[PDB]
Amino acid sequence: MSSLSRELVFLILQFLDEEKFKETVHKLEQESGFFFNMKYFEEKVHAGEWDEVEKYLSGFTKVDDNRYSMKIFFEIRKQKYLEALDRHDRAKAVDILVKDLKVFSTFNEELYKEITQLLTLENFRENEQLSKYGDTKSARSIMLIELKKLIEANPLFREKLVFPTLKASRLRTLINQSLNWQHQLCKNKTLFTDHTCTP
Amino acid sequence: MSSLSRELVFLILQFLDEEKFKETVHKLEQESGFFFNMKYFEEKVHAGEWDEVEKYLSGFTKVDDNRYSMKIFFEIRKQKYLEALDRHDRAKAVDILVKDLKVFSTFNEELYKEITQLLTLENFRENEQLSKYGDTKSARSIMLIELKKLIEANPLFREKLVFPTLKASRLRTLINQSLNWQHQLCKNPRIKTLFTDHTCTPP
Amino acid sequence: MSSLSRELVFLILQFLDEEKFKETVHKLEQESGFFFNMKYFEEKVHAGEWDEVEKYLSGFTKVDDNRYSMKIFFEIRKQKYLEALDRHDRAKAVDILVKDLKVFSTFNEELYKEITQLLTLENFRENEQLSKYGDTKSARSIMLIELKKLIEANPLFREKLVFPTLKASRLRTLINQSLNWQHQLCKNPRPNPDIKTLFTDHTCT
Amino acid sequence: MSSLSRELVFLILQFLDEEKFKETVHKLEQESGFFFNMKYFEEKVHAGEWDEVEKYLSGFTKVDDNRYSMKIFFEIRKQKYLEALDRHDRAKAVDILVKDLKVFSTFNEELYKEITQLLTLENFRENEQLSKYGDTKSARSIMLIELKKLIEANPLFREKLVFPTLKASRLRTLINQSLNWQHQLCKNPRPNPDIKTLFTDHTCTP
Repeated sequence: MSSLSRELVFLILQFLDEEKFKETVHKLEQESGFFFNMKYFEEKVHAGEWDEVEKYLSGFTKVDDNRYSMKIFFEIRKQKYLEALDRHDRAKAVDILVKDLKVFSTFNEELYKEITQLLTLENFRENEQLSKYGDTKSARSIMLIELKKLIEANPLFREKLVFPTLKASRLRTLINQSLNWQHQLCKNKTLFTDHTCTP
Repeated sequence: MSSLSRELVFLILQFLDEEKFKETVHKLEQESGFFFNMKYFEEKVHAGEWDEVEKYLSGFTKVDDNRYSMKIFFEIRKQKYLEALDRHDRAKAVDILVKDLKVFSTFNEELYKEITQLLTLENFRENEQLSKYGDTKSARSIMLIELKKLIEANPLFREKLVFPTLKASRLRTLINQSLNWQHQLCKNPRIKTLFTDHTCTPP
Repeated sequence: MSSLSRELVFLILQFLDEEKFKETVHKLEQESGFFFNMKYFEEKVHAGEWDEVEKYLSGFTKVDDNRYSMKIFFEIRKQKYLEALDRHDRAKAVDILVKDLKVFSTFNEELYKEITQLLTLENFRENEQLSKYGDTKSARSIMLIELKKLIEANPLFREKLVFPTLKASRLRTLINQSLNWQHQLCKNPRPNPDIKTLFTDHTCT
Repeated sequence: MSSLSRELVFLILQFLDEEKFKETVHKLEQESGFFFNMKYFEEKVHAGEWDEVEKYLSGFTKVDDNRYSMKIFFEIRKQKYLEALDRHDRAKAVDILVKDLKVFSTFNEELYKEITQLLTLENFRENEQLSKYGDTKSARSIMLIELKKLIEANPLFREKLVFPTLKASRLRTLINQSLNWQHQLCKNPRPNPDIKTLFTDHTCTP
């Protein structure tokens, strides 16, 4: 995965963006892990698509890579848990608590217990530290701000947050150059095979 | 698109496959609609990932484009329904029957009533036409045999099932050719970027 | 022990009703099977307590005793099913459909398929025959009017729908009579006297 | 002296028992509150009929009457909760915890937190205090032994656990007496006559 190879991906990213292949752009972002699209991450957070959010994140970091990463996954999963409590889906809330939040219990036993106990409140805002929680829309925006600091501060996201300035259609431009080089033999088609000039 | 632009997408598909960016490959297949990957389709069907199956499918066709597509979406949704019955999740079975299969009742009302009536059997295999139904993996495979024919017969799919023959790393090959072009005129020479054209150091 | 035994149960019913042991009254009605309380039945139906409704009915009749009984159970279970559909509890609706309504498919196969099909409707009123249904309260009332006629027509309830006219506390009156006999039987009837227990006959000397 | 009534109720209990009207017997026990049937209570606990158990108990006591009662109800609802965890129905387990067990949190907040935390274990037997818990059948049996003790110590059940010893069919005998007091009052009866009803006194043909 050399620097030239990695730069080819950015060129592909640009090309995909120009053809309006949106999902492909973000899958490529995620699977290559070369560029974290902060703007895309925001949209998905506001939309509360938490599965997509974590899946995208996993292209860049794991929960225990460092404490910035672990604080990021925690805030996401905490918000997910609270939203379930707020719609009174207790069953889903319990599922989130065992499947997503337990990994954090080893690191703070008392915090996990306190999180667990919110299940038995009729409204979780009765808890002092959550008392100022607004509605769903309000909580996501607030948490999004905290997610950004964590990401921007995170060592693993350092040089992945700004897309290089490029001239439009750069990949296409490189392809024209390669086509001209096949005509270098100039005695006067396709991209799949080299052009063969008739002599 | 463009006729050459379209070939560039295939080169990108090949590049992505070699870098092992698998999900990207199939999203690109789906969003471009240029190549239907039958092998990928088979895995997702055996795996019963029905949302992914339909999502991938939607890059190539809509449910009511032609009767081959109709049959494809109907067989998938029927199997999904039977599986819900087989795991005794009747709420889920009814949900599927209303949300996924109801669109088909217009075209055959009696078929829809009969599928609905499977809800009240203690085992749907008591029904004659399902009497040879196996388990989940056998039903998926047998249904898969049927989906492949429908796809192969489907006008919207038949020129999309064969990937063009290529030497490995063709995009990379082209990129090196393009690097040879920028350095073509450079006497007095003396590792480069792809973002901007290279400038020859003068004497 | 036969006809008096049946009359003693009615006296217990009156005694229990006077002591306000209400659940006990209706358990006795149900288990003896001697008196069907239409009024209590109406309350349970209006309240939608279908498990109790069927439980109480089952003390008097079974689903296949005759066509009047079968039709009573069918209307009850039908209404019960529709209510599950109306609150969009689909699991419960299918469960009612499989456990309770399947017994009727034998006697009418096409009807059962049509009831099954209500599951795929966005609202059961899309079915022509159910289209004029009002709210749940209204549907229970309308159904109750028909059930009432079915019970009144059903031979198996003959003699079970009218409570005998009685003087209040008739069981108590009898016990005092039995106590007056326990003194007569006894020596020269010294008063008052205090009466000791009902468990054993009273002694004198 | 509603002292004889309380005895008439017992005669009816006996009469109902002899007629095999079983459900009627226990409703009378429950609604009168005069006799707590421990044998029946045991059967309902072993079968896990928890709604019937609480429904029956409630004829004799409420959850907050005294500390034995509150504890009886706590043991029942705890076991009910654990069984829900053991069948992996967590939606039900949380449901039991909020509706049934929360009333006890006031009195021991820390205990309630510990019980709540059982939700996040793979198995509640991982908890030190539950580690010797067997299956549903043994657990009910163990807890039943404790419930029997608690009921026996509870002042509200004090004079209610022993059925008076009676001659069989006592109510019938009394009715026959109420009947012998009938053909007597006139009197011209040679054969004991056909007795008409219990609903009205018999008529003496003078």
